[PDB]
Amino acid sequence: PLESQYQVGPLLGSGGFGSVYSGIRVSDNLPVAIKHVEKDRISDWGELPNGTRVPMEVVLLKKVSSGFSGVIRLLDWFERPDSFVLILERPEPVQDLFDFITERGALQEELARSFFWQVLEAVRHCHNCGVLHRDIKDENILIDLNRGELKLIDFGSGALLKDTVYTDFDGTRVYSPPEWIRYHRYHGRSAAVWSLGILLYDMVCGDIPFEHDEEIIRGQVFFRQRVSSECQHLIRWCLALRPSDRPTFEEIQNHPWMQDVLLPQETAEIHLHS
Ligand SMILES: OCc1nc2ccccc2[nH]1
Ligand SMILES: [Cl-]
Repeated sequence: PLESQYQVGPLLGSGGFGSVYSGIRVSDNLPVAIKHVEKDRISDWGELPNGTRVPMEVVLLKKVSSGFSGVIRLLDWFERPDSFVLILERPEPVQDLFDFITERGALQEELARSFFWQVLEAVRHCHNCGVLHRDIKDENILIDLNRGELKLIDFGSGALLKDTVYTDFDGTRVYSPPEWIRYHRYHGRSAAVWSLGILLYDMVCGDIPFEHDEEIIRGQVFFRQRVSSECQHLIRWCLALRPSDRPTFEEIQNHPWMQDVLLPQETAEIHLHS
């Protein structure tokens, strides 16, 4: 019974993902996020071992549930006549990466390296659990400000990870690869690497590199801020036009720019004021 279990606070945000409210679990005063998604707005539907029909987002979240703090944890969910309600963990204080970059501008490379590394660990965890996120971007990354820890949110555009071709997509166009733009065809990991290149450019430059299809297709990267040669190299590698020319996750984390990463707590202390 959702009403007696949770105390609802103010709206945190709304959009393609639904409507998300601040909340508190009444039993232990635990901070939570209460996310409502209309059934009519749900694109595709998933399984669950017991065989009840839930949104794919519920399927994906349960598959990535663990002690690992790099991905948002699904605590509970309810079905209503016209909607599903998802109870998610809530770090406090928290800020999404989009608001963070909007406020601070382009990030120092040490900060970007720490953030980007944690994103890579989170995305590797998802793939490991058979989940493809499909909407990696600044707005879908939360910063636990006290701990310096990032969390992937909004799995509502995701899919079970497969090795065959995807011919469907409903994530964010400006983070989508040229093979999707040109052919409506992409493979999971190499498309994820593309979005990671877009994200990394966004962190160090303070905005995304491409706005229009023609720019995505052309793949020419211009740096508008001063960015180190090693960071530029990594970005341009992730944003290779041919999917098979893109780095693996392993090649990204072994890249010279990625070495000597700060611990999350170190990151909080130096860059988040902690
Ligand atoms: O899907 C938007 C969303 N905002 C959140 C805030 C805290 C925790 C989880 C959240 N999910
Ligand atoms: Cl979420």
